[PDB]
Amino acid sequence: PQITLWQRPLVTIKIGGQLKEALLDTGADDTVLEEMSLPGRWKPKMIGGIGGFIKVRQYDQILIEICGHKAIGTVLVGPTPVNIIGRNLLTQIGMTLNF
Amino acid sequence: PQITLWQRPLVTIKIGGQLKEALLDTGADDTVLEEMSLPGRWKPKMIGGIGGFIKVRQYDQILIEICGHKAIGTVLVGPTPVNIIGRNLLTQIGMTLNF
Ligand SMILES: COc1ccc(S(=O)(=O)N(CC(C)C)C[C@@H](O)[C@H](Cc2ccccc2)NC(=O)O[C@H]2CO[C@H]3OCC[C@H]32)cc1
Repeated sequence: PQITLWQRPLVTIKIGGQLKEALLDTGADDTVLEEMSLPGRWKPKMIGGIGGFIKVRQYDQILIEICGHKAIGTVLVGPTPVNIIGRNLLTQIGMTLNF
Repeated sequence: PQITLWQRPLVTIKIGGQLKEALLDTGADDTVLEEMSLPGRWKPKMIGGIGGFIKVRQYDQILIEICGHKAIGTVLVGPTPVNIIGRNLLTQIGMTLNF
């Protein structure tokens, strides 16, 4: 389907048994979610944007359900003001920008 | 046209008669550009990003071309890691997300 941009493109994702509201963000290289528990090993990382940098934990190979698809990707967990779905996951579900 | 997301959706924009590279950002409500000179008066605006809040200069009804499409709208100028084209202008050029 087609998703208009008059409003923030929000979607409900399923991850780690939890439901979260997230933003389909083409400007985000990676997916960044608010503090939560995830299985497996992680590496500390620093990501920057408007306002500066925030420290996050990088988890790889995480299963995420979004827009009916079941995708695998890296998830960065940290003090982000909003849950963001980055390009690393958007590509997996075949999402593109059209005009 | 269609733009995939395997790489950053960087496009050429034209503002003030000069070409610049900007990021098509669906996760951004507004368009924020790096320091530059724009005509007329500006109003103050506070925007919050991933690392916190920053002060930006708000210019209205500014002529700006994105991917060759002409738009006239609000442009914010301030300390941003990269030029970002937000939904306020993405909607003016008929940009949508599809999957
Ligand atoms: C490495 O992985 C990364 C993932 C995400 C980011 S990032 O979040 O700083 N970024 C990138 C953008 C600032 C270039 C995504 C932007 O679209 C970012 C996502 C976001 C962050 C906080 C709150 C709302 C929305 N949008 C953003 O900064 O938008 C600015 C400009 O318009 C306003 O909308 C609300 C916030 C304001 C950085 C790195």
